[PDB]
Amino acid sequence: KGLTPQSQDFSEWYLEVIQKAELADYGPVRGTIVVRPYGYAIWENIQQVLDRMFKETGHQNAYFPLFIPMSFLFSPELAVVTHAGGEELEEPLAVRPTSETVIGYMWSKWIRSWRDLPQLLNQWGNVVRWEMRTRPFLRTSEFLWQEGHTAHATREEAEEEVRRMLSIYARLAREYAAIPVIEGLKTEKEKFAGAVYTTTIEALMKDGKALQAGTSHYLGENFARAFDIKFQDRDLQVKYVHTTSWGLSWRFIGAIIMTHGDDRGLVLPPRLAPIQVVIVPIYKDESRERVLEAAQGLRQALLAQGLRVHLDDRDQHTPGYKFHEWELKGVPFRVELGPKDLEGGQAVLASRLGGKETLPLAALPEALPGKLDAFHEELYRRALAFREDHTRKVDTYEAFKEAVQEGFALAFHCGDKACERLIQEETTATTRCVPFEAEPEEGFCVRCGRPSAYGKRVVFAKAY
Amino acid sequence: KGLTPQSQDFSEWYLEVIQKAELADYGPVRGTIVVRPYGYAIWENIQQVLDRMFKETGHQNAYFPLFIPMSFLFSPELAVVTHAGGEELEEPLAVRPTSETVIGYMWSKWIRSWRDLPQLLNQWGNVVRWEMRTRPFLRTSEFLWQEGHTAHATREEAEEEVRRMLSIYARLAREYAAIPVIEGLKTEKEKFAGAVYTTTIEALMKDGKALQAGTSHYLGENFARAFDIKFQDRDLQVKYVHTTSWGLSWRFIGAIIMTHGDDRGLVLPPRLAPIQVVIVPIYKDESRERVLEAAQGLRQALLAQGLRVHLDDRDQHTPGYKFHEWELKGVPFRVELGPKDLEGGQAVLASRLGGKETLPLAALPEALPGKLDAFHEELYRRALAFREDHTRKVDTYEAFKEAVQEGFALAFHCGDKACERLIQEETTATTRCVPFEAEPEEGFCVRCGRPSAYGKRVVFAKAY
Ligand SMILES: [Zn+2]
Ligand SMILES: [Zn+2]
Repeated sequence: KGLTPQSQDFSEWYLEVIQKAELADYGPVRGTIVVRPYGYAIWENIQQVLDRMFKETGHQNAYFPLFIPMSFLFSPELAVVTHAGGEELEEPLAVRPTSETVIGYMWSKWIRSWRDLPQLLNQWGNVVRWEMRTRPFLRTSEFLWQEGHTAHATREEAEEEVRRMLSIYARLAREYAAIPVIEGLKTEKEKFAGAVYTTTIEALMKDGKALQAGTSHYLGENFARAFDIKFQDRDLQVKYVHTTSWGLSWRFIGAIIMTHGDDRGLVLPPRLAPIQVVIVPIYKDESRERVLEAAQGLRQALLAQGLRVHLDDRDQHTPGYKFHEWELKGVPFRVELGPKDLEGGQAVLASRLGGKETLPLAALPEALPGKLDAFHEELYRRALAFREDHTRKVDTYEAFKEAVQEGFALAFHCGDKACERLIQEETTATTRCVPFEAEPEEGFCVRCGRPSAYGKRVVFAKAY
Repeated sequence: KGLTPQSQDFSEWYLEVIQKAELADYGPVRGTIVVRPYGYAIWENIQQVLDRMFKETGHQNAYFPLFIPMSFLFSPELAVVTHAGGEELEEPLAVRPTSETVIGYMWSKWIRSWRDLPQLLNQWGNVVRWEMRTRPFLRTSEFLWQEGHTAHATREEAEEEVRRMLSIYARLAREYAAIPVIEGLKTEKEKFAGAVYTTTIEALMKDGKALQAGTSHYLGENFARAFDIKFQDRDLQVKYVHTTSWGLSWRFIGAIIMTHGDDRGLVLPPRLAPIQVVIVPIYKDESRERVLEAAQGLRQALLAQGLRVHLDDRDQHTPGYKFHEWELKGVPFRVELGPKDLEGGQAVLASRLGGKETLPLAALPEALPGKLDAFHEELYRRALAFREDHTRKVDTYEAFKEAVQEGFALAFHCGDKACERLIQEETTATTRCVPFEAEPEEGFCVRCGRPSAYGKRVVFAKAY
């Protein structure tokens, strides 16, 4: 049964492609998924890219415990261990929803003077925050992610870190996933309760809904006061540190799926694709030797170019099967190398985006790199256009209701939480972010008509 | 004050070095630890090396859920979740002690014919096996590791996979950690219960006790039958798959500490050491510019050589302090770069293995790589010498009791589980493995006297 078209039922389309492209599958325990190889490889590329960016910026990876003192934290989001070692634990243990509490404790003892700062920490791994609504890569009790935490001697240095990390996520989205995003502040209502403020990158999925792709919080001294994290400054005065926190999960994979995916399956951005180019040799007993030899030569030639190429010479499947599979899995480029074309020293180069062409094998190594970039460029261009066509300035609550039905709605807002929640209660739409950079404007709240706040229009939308 | 000497109290020396070298610290939960950046970096290196080796052999990474249905398995080793989402669960969940059961379940559905074979999976991550003791990188309820799982169409292909992965573990040990190991089979008593047989690599620590560094099991059809994992072969006949299993945890880090460490602290193998060379610039105000410029020049030159070099320009610590820290942390080489020697175009190269030599700065970059290799070779050589000195062939149960007090005891054994458990109850020593490459010998059980089995002497020792 072919893939349900996006125009017919996006939600179902989403669930089916994750299944058909073999990204994930449902685990025995309700609410849990099994991330398959192909899907995991996408997460690995995302991790490698972020890790380099984190490292170049001084952060270091560490590993805080999976089990957290219940005393240090009953709460619906927690999965609690009550039995272990063949007995009831006098002290039940919570599975970490995040490592912040343990981090705060360790920082309390590790940080003593300005010499101990900054503290630039990151951790890759799983966390658990119980969820009733199951949905692959979007909402699951357990998921993988990366959460960073930093401590600084001054406020300035911390706020700079906050933006530094958000820009890293924005770069990941733009330069690597070709996903357009808006950088800005969450409103008081939408921010993390414990942060002075929360910055975010908001993306628009092909179904017109918004998805938060990354977050970076400025915690001020809130976290430091809570865990008694202080240091002796150069002026001998004892002060609390200024901290930040930022995370990005495999929800990003969902963002990639719903941003570039089409009715034929996945379309992965070249710079995060586990396989940028797949070679599918076609032959018969007679032409086996010649074809595979040429297929392998091309494989090496592409590897030498630093490209992630895969030679699918599997005997357990037919060419028709392979082509269909690699299409579903969104491989940017496919190379059909058959006996006939091979005589002419050529092969067929197909683009997941559409179109094919016969070219000489020798020219392929030198051309693919530029083509991959072009492929990336096209994905971004198309995504930008979609966003443009699905973003609308609104001055009336009537036009607002129409706008949040198709995508982004740029509207004035009074800045009142109550007015903001009312809009959500009536339209289900939420404020996604007050962008850092946008046309400066002054007006009146799209809902209550009172003077507009923020000095610009706020981005609203129905969100994931 | 120094570290408790190894000969004074090995165990206390162990805990102290981990603490002092900042490999790990203690978390709020009695039993949970925190792996610091320097300690984590070692694991990251082990992971990269193993990952490359698994990848080149066709394996692929995946991610199975943390929680497993209790029905798939309260055994004291298990940590059980009975409360989640603010409510008490009807079906108690187990935190994975291994993903084997969920993998078996998924394979049951994914595997249908020969086209789905072979299955070559691996997973990096945490698992939990309750431990009352708490020794970082040796015995902890929660730990990180890698566990591989494969499904094959034939017994021959499965058994080959088993030895392929053991050899990979042996290569990591020998070629990367400079840790000598003995490859062999576990006895029936020591093998994994659900396995036809268990292979392993056994290392000897500096305290004369043996340590299982890694294992690879041939599960035959036991696993397939238990989880109903079968396939339609080319001959249209439905058959059970043959599976293998293999794992290696950061316990491997403890092996490194106890194999090469000394009274001065850690001694990291060059090929796994986060920092292979550390540059310590010594200077004054009038020579600060010249030195640092020379240091940075050497830094770059070494990086250009592909070496993991670190420049410790921290001006808040005396050169002595630095020398001590990098020695404690086991950095292979330390370059002392000062005013006087620099004028001569030279610097002092200090080896963690002992000794110094003044060499021309210009020749260093080209020489270090080869020196690191010799350093590695020396580490291995010493460990081999140690093993030879702590290994002894015994023909009497008297000589056996002496040998297993110092290290390895090469004795004949009848092969009876009963006799084997007796030797353990009487000496605490266990069989480590029946070595693959062991001189063929026939004799009589070192304890009961009955005719010897295995056609060779069995390795015995007190073990971790
Ligand atoms: Zn209003
Ligand atoms: Zn016996």
